[PDB]
Amino acid sequence: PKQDLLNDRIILVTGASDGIGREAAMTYARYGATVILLGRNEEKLRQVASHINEETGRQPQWFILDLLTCTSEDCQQLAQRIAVNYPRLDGVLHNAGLLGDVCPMSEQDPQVWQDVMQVNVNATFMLTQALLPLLLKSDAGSLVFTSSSVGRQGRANWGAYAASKFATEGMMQVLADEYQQRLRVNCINPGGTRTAMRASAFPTEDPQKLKTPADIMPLYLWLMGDDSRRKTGMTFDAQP
Amino acid sequence: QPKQDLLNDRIILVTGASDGIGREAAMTYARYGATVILLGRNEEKLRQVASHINEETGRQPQWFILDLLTCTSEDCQQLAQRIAVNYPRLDGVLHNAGLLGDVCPMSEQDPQVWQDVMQVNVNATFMLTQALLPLLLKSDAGSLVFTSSSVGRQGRANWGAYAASKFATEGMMQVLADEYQQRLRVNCINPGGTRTAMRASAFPTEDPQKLKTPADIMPLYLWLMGDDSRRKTGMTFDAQPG
Ligand SMILES: NC(=O)C1=CN([C@@H]2O[C@H](COP(=O)(O)OP(=O)(O)OC[C@H]3O[C@@H](n4cnc5c(N)ncnc54)[C@H](OP(=O)(O)O)[C@@H]3O)[C@@H](O)[C@H]2O)C=CC1
Ligand SMILES: NC(=O)C1=CN([C@@H]2O[C@H](COP(=O)(O)OP(=O)(O)OC[C@H]3O[C@@H](n4cnc5c(N)ncnc54)[C@H](OP(=O)(O)O)[C@@H]3O)[C@@H](O)[C@H]2O)C=CC1
Repeated sequence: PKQDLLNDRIILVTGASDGIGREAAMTYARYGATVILLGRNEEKLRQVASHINEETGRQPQWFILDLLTCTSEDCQQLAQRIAVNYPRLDGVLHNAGLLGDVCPMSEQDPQVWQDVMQVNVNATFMLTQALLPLLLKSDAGSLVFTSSSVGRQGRANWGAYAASKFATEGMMQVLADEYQQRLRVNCINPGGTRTAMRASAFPTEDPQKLKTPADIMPLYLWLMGDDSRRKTGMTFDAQP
Repeated sequence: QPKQDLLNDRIILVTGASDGIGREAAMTYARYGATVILLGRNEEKLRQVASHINEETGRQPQWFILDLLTCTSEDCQQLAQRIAVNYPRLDGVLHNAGLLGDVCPMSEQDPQVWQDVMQVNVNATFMLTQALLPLLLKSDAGSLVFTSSSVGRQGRANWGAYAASKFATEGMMQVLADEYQQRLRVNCINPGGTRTAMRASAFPTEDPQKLKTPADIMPLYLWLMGDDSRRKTGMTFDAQPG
C-alpha cells in the first residue's frame, strides 16, 4: 500500500481517543487522509489531534459525541457540523464500543447490558443514519463496522458484548444490501489486539505477545482504499 | 413427528401467548399434556386463551402480565418468584414474544421504534431469561427456545431493528448454549413465514392463505420441548425447511 493511498479522502473515525481507533486515525492520516475524530473526551481527543499534527503536519478536527447518552437530534446535529466543513465523507469507521460485563449470563448486570446495546448498536445505528447523506456524496463511500469473533459465534461469558456484535453484523448486512453499488459496507474483526479493552477481558494474557493496533492496520487501509471498491457485505478478520 | 403423552408432566412457559405463534404453542403444548404458563401483556387476550385451553383440555393455564417494553430487572425477578411459588421447575421456556417495528430503508427507521424493538426483543428477553434460569436448572432436561427469523441469520433490505434484534437473538442463544452444555437445551426456532398479523404487517399484499398457519409448523415446536431432542443444543432450527 502506497503512502498516498488516501490523499484527499475524508475519513471519520469513532473511538479515536484510544486504542485501535486512535491508531486507525494516525495511520489514515499518514496515508494522506483528512481524518475526522470522534470521542467523548475533549482532553484525550486534543492529544490525539496534537500527535497527528506533529506526525503529518495537518491538525485534524475532533467532534464530541457521547454515545451512551446521545440522541438522534445530537447525531443529526453532529452531521450538520460536519457538513459545515466537509463536502462529503469517503469513509466512516465505527470503532467505538463498550465491552461491559464478562461473566456468566446469570451474573451479567442489566444496566451494563443496556449500556452495551446502546453504544454498540443503537447509538451506532443512529449515528450511521445521520452520516449516510455525506457518505453518499462521495465517489465510493466506505462504512465499516467493528465486530469480534463472539459476533460470529457466541462463547460463554461474553454476554452483552457478543449479542451486540451479532447485531453489528446483521446491521452491517441489512445496510450493505440496501447500498449495493452505492456504498461499500463491511465489518472488520480485529481479533485480539494490544488495547485496554482486551486486557480487561483477559487479565492473565500477556499483551506484548499480541499484535498492536499498528500491526493490524493493513486491513483498515485496504477497506478505506481503492482496492476494496468491489467488496461489500463481508466480515474481514484482521487476524484470520 | 410425535405422540400425545409426549409433553406429559413437563411445565412450559410461553411468552407472546395471547396471539399468533405463542397462542398456538401454548394451546398445542397443553393438548400434549403440558402444564402451560402463558405470558403476555394483554389481560383480556390472555383470559381468552386460558379459557380456550381449558375447554379443550380441562386444565386451565395460569397467565401473567409482563410488558417487555417497560419491564425492569426487578419486575422480572418478582415474576420469577411468583412462578417459583406455584411451580417446582420449568422443563421449558418459549421466548416467542416479538416486536416488528418499522420495515423501511435504514435511512428512514425511527430511532425510538428501533430502541423499542431491541428492548422487547433483546434486553427484556435477556432480563427475563436471566430471572428464570434457576427454575429451568431444576428440570431434569429443561428446554430454552428462542425464536429467530431468517433475517436473524442473513440481514436483508428494509428489516432494520428486527434483523438487528434477531442476530442479537441468535448470538444470545449461542452464549447461553455455551454456558449450559449438559445442563440445558438452548436452541432457536426460525418459524418461516407464518399466517399471523406481524407477517401481514410486513407483507400487506401477501395472500395469507398461501402461508402455513401456526398449527402447520408445530412439530418443531413440539420436537424441542420433549425427549426426542434431548442431546441437541446450540442450534437454530427451521420450522419450514425452505
Ligand atoms: N482490542 C481488541 O482485542 C478487540 C477490540 N474489538 C473492537 O475494537 C474496537 C475498539 O476497541 P479497542 O480499541 O480495543 O478498545 P478501547 O477501549 O481502548 O477504546 C474504545 C474506544 O471507544 C470509545 N468509547 C467507549 N464508549 C464510548 C462512548 N460512550 N462514547 C464515545 N466513545 C466511547 C472510547 O472512548 P474513550 O476510551 O476515550 O473514553 C475509545 O475511544 C471496539 O469496537 C472493540 O469492541 C474487537 C475485537 C478485539
Ligand atoms: N409470523 C411470522 O411469519 C414469523 C414470526 N417470527 C417470530 O415469531 C414470534 C411470534 O410472532 P407472531 O406470532 O408472528 O406475531 P404476533 O404479533 O401475532 O404475536 C407476537 C406476540 O408477542 C407479544 N408482544 C409484543 N410486544 C410485547 C410486549 N412489549 N410485552 C409483552 N408481549 C409483547 C404480543 O402480545 P399481544 O398480542 O398481547 O399484544 C404477541 O402475543 C415473534 O417472535 C416473531 O418475531 C419470526 C419469523 C416469522
